Amino acid sequence: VIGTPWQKLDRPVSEEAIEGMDKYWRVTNYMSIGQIYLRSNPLMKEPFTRDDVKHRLVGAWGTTPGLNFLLAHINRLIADHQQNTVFIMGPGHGGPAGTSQSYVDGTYTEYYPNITKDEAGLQKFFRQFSYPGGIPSHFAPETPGSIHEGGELGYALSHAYGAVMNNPSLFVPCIIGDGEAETGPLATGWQSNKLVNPRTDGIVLPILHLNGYKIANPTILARISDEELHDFFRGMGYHPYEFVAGFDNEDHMSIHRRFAELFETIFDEICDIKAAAQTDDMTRPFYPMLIFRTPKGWTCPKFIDGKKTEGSWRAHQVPLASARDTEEHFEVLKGWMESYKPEELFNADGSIKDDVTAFMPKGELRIGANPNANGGVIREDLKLPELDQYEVTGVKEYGHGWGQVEAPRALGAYCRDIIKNNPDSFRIFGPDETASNRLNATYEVTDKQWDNGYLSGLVDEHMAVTGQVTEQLSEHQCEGFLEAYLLTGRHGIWSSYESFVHVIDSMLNQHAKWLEATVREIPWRKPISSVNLLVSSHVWRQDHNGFSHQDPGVTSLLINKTFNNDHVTNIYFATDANMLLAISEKCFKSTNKINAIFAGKQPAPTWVTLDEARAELEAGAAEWKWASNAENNDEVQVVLASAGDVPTQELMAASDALNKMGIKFKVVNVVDLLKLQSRENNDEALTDEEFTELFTADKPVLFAYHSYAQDVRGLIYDRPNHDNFHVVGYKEQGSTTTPFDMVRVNDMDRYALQAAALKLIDADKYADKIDELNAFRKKAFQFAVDNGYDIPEFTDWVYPDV
Amino acid sequence: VIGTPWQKLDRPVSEEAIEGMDKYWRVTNYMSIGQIYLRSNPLMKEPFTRDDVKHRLVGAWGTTPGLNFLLAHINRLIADHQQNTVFIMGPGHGGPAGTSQSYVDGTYTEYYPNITKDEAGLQKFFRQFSYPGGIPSHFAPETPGSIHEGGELGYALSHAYGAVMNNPSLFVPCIIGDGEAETGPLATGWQSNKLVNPRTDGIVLPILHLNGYKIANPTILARISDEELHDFFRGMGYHPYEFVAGFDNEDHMSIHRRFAELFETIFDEICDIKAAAQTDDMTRPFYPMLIFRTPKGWTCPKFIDGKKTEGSWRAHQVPLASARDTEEHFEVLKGWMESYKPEELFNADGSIKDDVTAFMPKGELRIGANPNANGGVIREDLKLPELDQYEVTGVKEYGHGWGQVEAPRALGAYCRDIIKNNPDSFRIFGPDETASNRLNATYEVTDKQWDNGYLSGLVDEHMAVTGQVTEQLSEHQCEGFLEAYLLTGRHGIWSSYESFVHVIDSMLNQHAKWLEATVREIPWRKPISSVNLLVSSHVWRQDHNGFSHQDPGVTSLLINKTFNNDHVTNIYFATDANMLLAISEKCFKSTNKINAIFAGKQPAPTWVTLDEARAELEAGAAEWKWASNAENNDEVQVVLASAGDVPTQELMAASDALNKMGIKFKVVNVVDLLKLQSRENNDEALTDEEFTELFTADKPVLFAYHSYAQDVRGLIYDRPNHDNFHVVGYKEQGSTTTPFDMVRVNDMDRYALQAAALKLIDADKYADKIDELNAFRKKAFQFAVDNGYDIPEFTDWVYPDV
Ligand SMILES: CC1=C(CCOP(=O)(O)OP(=O)(O)O)S[C@@H]2Nc3nc(C)ncc3CN12
Ligand SMILES: CC1=C(CCOP(=O)(O)OP(=O)(O)O)S[C@@H]2Nc3nc(C)ncc3CN12
Ligand SMILES: [Mg+2]
Ligand SMILES: [Mg+2]
Ligand code: NA
Repeated sequence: VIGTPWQKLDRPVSEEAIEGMDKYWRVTNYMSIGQIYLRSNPLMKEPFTRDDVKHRLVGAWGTTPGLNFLLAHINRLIADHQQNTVFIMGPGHGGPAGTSQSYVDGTYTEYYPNITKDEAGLQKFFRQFSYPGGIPSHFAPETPGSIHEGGELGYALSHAYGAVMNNPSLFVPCIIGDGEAETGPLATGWQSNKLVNPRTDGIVLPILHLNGYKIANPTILARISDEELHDFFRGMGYHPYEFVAGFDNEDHMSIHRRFAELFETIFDEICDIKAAAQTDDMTRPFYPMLIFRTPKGWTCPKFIDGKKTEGSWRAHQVPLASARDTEEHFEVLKGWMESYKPEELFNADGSIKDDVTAFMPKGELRIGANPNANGGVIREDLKLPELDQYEVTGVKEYGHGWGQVEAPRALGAYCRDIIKNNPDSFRIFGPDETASNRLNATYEVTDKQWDNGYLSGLVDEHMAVTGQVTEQLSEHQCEGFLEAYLLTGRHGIWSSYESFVHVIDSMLNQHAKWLEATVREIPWRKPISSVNLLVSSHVWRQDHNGFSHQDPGVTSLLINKTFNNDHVTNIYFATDANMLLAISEKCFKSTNKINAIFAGKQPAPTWVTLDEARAELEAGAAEWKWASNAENNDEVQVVLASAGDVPTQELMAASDALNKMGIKFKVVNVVDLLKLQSRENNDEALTDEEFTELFTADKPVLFAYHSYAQDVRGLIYDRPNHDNFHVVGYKEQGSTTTPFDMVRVNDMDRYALQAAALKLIDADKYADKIDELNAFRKKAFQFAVDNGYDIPEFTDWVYPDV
Repeated sequence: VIGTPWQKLDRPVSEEAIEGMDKYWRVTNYMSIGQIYLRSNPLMKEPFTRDDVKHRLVGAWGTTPGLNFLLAHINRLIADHQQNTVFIMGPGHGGPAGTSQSYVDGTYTEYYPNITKDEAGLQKFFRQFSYPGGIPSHFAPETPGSIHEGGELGYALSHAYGAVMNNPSLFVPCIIGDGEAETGPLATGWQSNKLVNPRTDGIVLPILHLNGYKIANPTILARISDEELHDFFRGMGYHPYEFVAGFDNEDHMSIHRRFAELFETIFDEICDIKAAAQTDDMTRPFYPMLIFRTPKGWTCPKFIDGKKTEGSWRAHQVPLASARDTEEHFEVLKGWMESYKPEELFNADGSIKDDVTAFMPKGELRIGANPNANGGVIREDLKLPELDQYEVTGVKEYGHGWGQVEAPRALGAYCRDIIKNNPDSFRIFGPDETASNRLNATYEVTDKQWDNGYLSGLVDEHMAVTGQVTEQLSEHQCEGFLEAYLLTGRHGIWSSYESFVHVIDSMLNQHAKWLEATVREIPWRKPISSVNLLVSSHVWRQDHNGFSHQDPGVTSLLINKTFNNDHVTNIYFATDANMLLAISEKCFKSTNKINAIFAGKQPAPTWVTLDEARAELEAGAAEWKWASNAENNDEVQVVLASAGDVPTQELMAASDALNKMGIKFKVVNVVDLLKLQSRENNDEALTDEEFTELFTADKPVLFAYHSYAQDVRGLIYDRPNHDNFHVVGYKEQGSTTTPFDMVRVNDMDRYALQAAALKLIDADKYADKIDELNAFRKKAFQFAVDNGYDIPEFTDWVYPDV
């Protein structure tokens, strides 16, 4: 247990805590300005001149003094209440507030020994911010205390609420920009309070940083009436509190006392809610939220060159753009830095004075030190059930190609038992698709958690105020809740219809960026569990839907995060349920990855046994010798290769026909896509020798790919024999139609694959056969048109091994 | 002018209109069930049996009777008030309500002559829905009345509000699913009422289709208290009205009278607001919105197999999944279809009776016929200013490589004058980035439109309650408002920082899908203006930002919509401002496209004159002969090729050095990326002959690409000499750093490009030179580290022609 969770003080905040908060605010404003502006002379020692100012002034001031003020108060709260706390910096361009917080709390020097608590360390700290060879401008993963960089705005609330799930002792004050709140993902994130339980989860306090402006405009929420703003937050299930300061001549000490009193009222309300939830965990409370209204750039010069800067969008980026080049800007910068009276805040040796930090929390309660902000320190391996009990044994009993299994059902049973063995640290998220994607065996041991109204057992089923599945119709929610659940040390999986994965392409990009930086150069940030995403209801089988819903292209996006041997991104094609089991076990063991797991949920053949799946997954791509009819690679006339359940089924059927014609070939299945890249691009890929062994040195390769052919063409560009691959993929063709028609119109159907193999082998010799196969495709299409279902010869085919 | 906009009735709805609405509701419910279930015998003529039921039951019933009810009432309103109206079907899986609406209003038979108003046309209409060779399951672009297919939920409100901008006579009732409202994009779409003006724009009525459920769960908004739900809509600037029906034994005629009375109250309020706005167009009104609470699947069987179906998520998809296979399901289907009493709704010849449609609107007021729902019928070409006045003449006066122009400033001046010439039909959207991306010359002739609070001219600048620029910090808003502005026949452009384009990858995918279907097989849906997106503040120059903000990967996504010679997607690299002018003119003339226009906003050289830019754009890729030093392709030792402003600058500098060494080369710039694809993949690309002429038959090609090398490798896979291309692109390397460092770490800097050229030519001979160039790169990096700015020899280089 960290600290003493949810304790009230029952005494006023001390005057000494008020004095310390004002010193914190002054010193963190001072050092945030130092980071932006100063390449040397951090204490302004004689002579202090333009030569001390950076040549490239970069970073963001406007949000920063508001964050510094909130961080003083959150620090005071954590210390007084001993409260286990992670904050979220929504406006992550306020990085200098977050580096300052860590430098003050002592974690910065602990993690970065060269940046010492003295004049020399302070000079280094100022120069390195947003500087070549230095540190980022945003609240990046290399900053102690961050689980959210906040460069791409919108995810602050989903990360806050995912952090508190199954984390009943954790408090997350979530600082949200008022520009940020105009984003879609932020706007829906407020609604998460219907999906958490006040007894079994922790508590988020949203704090709207209502500073009136974004970069070049006021914000929507800052200019609507007070009555609408309060109605809005009350309508989303919060009790809104509002603080206003900095717009008149109120002295700063008065402001601190008034805020501390308010923040104690609010925290008391949170403690009452946590106490009450021990007895009534079914009534959803109105959680407090805070409207924090202060002038953007607070405490900077009110006017610069005749233009209003404090209290304006003009304070957003870097005021005094001429601070190095003109004596006029320089003198303004000088008076601004001096207004914080740094001579009272630092000792002559440049260390921050003891009376600046005596109010601060200590040890693992520090923001920079709490292990929830470095969740791989808390993470334990899952207790995984044995895989063999889930195996589809039909392949071993009856033959390759057996049965009509819906592949994700096996992963559902596996997930069910993972939750049973790990009952508060593995969650399933889904955008109203968990049952649709066949993972609902999990409901045998837990419920979908819903903390909103119930009506009747005639409609409410597998649903309770606490449980380990969470659904909301928002991919942004599911992805953000999961990412934070992982970043604070837990585990899970979510599922999505494949084309809708693209709604969160940019969140996958941010998490891939977080992982890249981390595996490269942040070794104190320990490994977290992987994002595991079941990508199902795919392009080939969108029975109730249609053309608009056919887009397997997240493959292509994930290919753009496969560099530098980071190994943070995997693309897997689950050929069948036994392969899906073997991929899932590997994903659930893995850390510091995004794993995209492609699987079909439609009834489909099972091709491999579980032992075969384990070996083939490790290699990445495998010959299926039992399906090849060639003696060796020299006797091969064509390599039949596929990735994805549906291209594999069609390729297999083509192989059966090609065999019956006397054509010699081998069959190769590809599961771990990026293992096709060359070793130069991927030091864990197939060597050239292993790749030639599979694909031959010089025979044609027909490659039936689940997604856009582009992906495979680009990946194998420097591979031996790549000129001989003919890659058939989805090509933006389809409608709402039968299964045969969907493959037919992308030349993916067995008949067209058989034809393409023949064309690659001898187009002249097989001209007539190719015509007949293309006419069979029309006849099968006409059959579907006339009769309402596909031709039996197509649907009823079973591989001859069965 | 269409109809008589914003007129009140001042009399009760007639009883005859009530009778007609109930008949409409009954006949559209009946035909929606016919579309889902019946392959023949649409009037249930003796014998009606299981053999008439479809073999594959696909589609969505739950939303549909609620849409059918609203469409009866919206139709009655349009007819009585003569009101110019487009609706949005948020729950676009309710396609059968939308096809039914068009069949009833007569547009369906007008657009599709084979689907006649009689028993034979009705049989065809039922069979074709979601059927091979037939029509989509959703409200697709092939349905008269659709501007929004609603398969990927979330964009209903942004499309509604973009439809009404500059459209003061248009009314848009926007039907929003209650599941849909849990999405991010929908949640922020409510806030659009702060960005429209009640005098110069039209009016959206949001109607929340609060049917209590999504696919397998209740919805958040349906289970919160009434008091929170109303506070929520009042807090977002609406006057909420609520209707509840279908949960008790109230007779349907009573329900229609009560709704018609309510909808007249609401429309009266909208007319009052429109009248008042003629005098006070500065006060933002509280626009009505409607909470419509009715049982999901309303009028279907209450229980099926002992399970509650009406009023449940169980009604979402297809009830009676056994209707063809069991007599038990069949008898339930039969009694359900009969409950609507089709014998009163159709004549013996199968035509819909006259008394079913006498209340309906006629002519261009019909939902299916209104030209706002087929905006290419209304669209006129822009009155474009002459391009030559914007030209950067420095190239002609002083030489190739001249000056320090910020390229988008020229497009800003061009846009300024387009707005001047087209003052109510060309809009600019931006996510708080219009000024940042340098398009703010537009503010010389218009303002950012903001219909929310003002404070002071010290902060409010270039901002008014009416204007042709709209900004909100949401890419989903900017993209959705623009798409609808185009779909209703107007024009525009938006700009985004490049990495944030990925927030709306999936909206680009939906609009590309809409365009693909349309150019292929919907010739009555006339061409609309293109989506034009200025992609700027790119990967190479993110001065205040950092690693997290470096992702030019929308290229790769757009490559997945380049099929079938649809020609709906363009990727352009603006080499400089004159090229940006020539690309922009082409984009602003073009129709039925998405145009991604890549340009740097940092000060940069200008390479080509405007005449050169016009020719080179047309070809797609061009030798720059004035920069090549080789006599002919046989004397070329390496082809220096680039796409993007920054790779071009670095390649050019490399060319200067290579020339000074005595190396023979040619320079080729690539603007229209997809013109690199082969003719087999793109019938408008360079022929093989033109491609070899540029890139040689067999010399090495060093290709410096703005984005991920993967894209170019895949595109040129079947091109002559492709094995000799070495593509250098962004490779996930960077930090917050100087301009030289960002190119350096992706091997994109001039020194590394010069080295790579030497390596391709003779790695042994040039081993030492390559070492020296790689050491210069370290020295330049160390200089940046020590000094705070890049080495003068890097920054001060100008191409020798200047
Ligand atoms: C407009 C924009 C920003 C303004 C945010 O203003 P605010 O939130 O009120 O913060 P503050 O405390 O400074 O006043 S930072 C941002 N990061 C972004 N993210 C996305 C998703 N799209 C665009 C940008 C561009 N950038
Ligand atoms: C859950 C989901 C749907 C339920 C929508 O329920 P509702 O809106 O209450 O409609 P109704 O009137 O039927 O009750 S349709 C949908 N389309 C989707 N779009 C996206 C962005 N992600 C997932 C899906 C999956 N699909
Ligand atoms: Mg702000
Ligand atoms: Mg619903
Ligand atoms: Na090749």
